[PDB]
Amino acid sequence: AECSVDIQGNDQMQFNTNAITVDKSCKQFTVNLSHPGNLPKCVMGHNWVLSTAADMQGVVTDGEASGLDKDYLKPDDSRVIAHTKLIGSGEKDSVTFDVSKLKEGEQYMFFCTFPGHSALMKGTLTLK
Amino acid sequence: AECSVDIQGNDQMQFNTNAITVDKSCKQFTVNLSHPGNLPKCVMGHNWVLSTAADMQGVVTDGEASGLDKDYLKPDDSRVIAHTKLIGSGEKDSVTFDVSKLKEGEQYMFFCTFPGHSALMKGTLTLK
Ligand SMILES: *C1=CC(=O)N(COCN2C(=O)C=C(*)C2=O)C1=O
Ligand SMILES: [Cu+2]
Ligand SMILES: [Cu+2]
Ligand code: NI
Ligand code: NI
Repeated sequence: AECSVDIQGNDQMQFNTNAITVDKSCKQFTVNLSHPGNLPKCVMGHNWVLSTAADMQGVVTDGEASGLDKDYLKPDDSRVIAHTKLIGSGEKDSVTFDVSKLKEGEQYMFFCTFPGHSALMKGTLTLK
Repeated sequence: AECSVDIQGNDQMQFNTNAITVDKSCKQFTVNLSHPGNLPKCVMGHNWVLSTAADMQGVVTDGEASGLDKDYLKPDDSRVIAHTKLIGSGEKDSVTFDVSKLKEGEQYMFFCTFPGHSALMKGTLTLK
């Protein structure tokens, strides 16, 4: 099975996917984020952050309050299982993490922590 | 009948209303916009813009492309029936327009033209 996925965040504030499935046979999983828009990071910056469904709100609130210089993520936030950098137009970034950090039966959410974006930019991630 | 309405745009990128009814007995209509959030205009700026449902997309595209210095509205856009200024946290602005600019049967939309916000920040306005 494949253990990577390519995701896009555009100017309309949206991911080209709302659900991800991580095959249990994967040892590591990679996410390739790319920004096909024309707006700069400071106004339409997108990052891909993964946490349990329960931790999402907390991560989003503290992240938005941390500012652009911190890529909108409270430093040393242990709730973030994995995440890419905040990218602007024409930029791209990848993250690879150990699938052992995921458990079956648990509910995970991926989302962008740029002020207000998680309202639309979010989706589910499951270990099947 | 009342001829004004108070609207709020917060940090969660949302209006506290999605439908406005302008009573035909009104000669003028006023909209009081206020920003109860803490985020600045440059990151979570909100404006209240009115156009026909059909002109909305056009207005939004040309507006987002106009930048913060223009309050995200293409200069001299004749599609904009009325609008307030773009406001940041703790700011407010009112707009009053002639109800004679509205006709019955026509579908109107109000929305924010800050990059990507119209996806969630929009609503209907009707002359009944
Ligand atoms: C992209 C990065 C950046 O700093 N910037 C300018 O932002 C200016 N302002 C402003 O006027 C109020 C808050 C703020 O960041 C970009 O366009
Ligand atoms: Cu985003
Ligand atoms: Cu807005
Ligand atoms: Ni495989
Ligand atoms: Ni009246």
